[PDB]
Amino acid sequence: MIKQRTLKNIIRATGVGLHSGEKVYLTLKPAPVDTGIVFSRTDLDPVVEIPARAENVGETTMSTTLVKGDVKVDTVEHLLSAMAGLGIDNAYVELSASEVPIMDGSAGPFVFLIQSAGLQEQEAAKKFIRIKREVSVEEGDKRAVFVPFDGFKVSFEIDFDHPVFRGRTQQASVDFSSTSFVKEVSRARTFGFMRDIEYLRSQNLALGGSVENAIVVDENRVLNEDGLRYEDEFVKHKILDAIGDLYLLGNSLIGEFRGFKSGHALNNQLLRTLIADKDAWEVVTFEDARTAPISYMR
Ligand SMILES: Nc1ccc(C#CC#Cc2ccc(C(=O)N[C@@H](Cc3cnc[nH]3)C(=O)NO)cc2)cc1
Ligand SMILES: [Zn+2]
Ligand SMILES: [Zn+2]
Ligand SMILES: [Zn+2]
Repeated sequence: MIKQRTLKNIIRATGVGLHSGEKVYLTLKPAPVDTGIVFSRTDLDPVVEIPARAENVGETTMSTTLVKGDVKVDTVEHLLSAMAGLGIDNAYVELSASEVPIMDGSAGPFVFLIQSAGLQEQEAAKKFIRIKREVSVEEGDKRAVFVPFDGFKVSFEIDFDHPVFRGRTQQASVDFSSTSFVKEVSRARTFGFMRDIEYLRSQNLALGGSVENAIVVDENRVLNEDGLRYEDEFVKHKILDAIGDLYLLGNSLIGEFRGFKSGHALNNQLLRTLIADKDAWEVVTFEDARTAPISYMR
């Protein structure tokens, strides 16, 4: 059978919050079967735990934020993307502050931490959510869709008209049958438009942001000296973001996500909308791994 997995060891890193600029301690820990991913604010007294589930998502304007009452964990998407890509079912994530460290702006440092901690197979069947019927949400010209697919695929299109984006592909469709999340998606850095970053900074926001953790573009050029890690790094990051947001379903997906200029808000709306309609999905397991359309071989 395809088994659930967790980490073999506890592992740690430090960084700064993108929004807050606040130095933060991060800890990843193994967790028992059927735990899912659980975030814990260890700085608070008492310690506050927030399961990484769609129903716990609060604000989604800049990043995906988990909330429990007045307590938040901000910017969970890049870490969750790594958890999803490596097929980690169960883990505890401890934080000393209200935001996951931005690290290098991608999911790479988290893939690094997870792989370094080691992967532990557990004695329980891994559960998958299979899309049975196409479900969509939109807001204006933005659209997010789940489509049935015998495997796992993420497609995305962005549509920027700024000169800096002219001629760029602005589209990608990744079938993970033959694409490596680690090698071809995970290291895609977040990006920001200079005008927007200036506005945030003017309000004392985005304090942790720098060219060392984000691709910065003005109307016309990429400001980063070294260019891009992937030729299509911008759309690859949108795909990364979607994979992280999608993992709030609590299980790996058998199906396709299609995004069109979509963001965390639409992503979460899509999740809640899917979850609510029981005719559009089912939970499946695989007693024989070679019968599965998906593989988390390592
Ligand atoms: N000298 C100097 C100093 C500081 C800086 C800087 C900076 C920065 C930044 C920044 C802020 C917000 C975002 C963000 O919203 N990115 C989105 C996705 C997204 C949404 N809209 C655009 N992108 C995202 O990846 N969410 O997961 C990303 C980056 C630059 C130069
Ligand atoms: Zn423009
Ligand atoms: Zn992102
Ligand atoms: Zn909703």
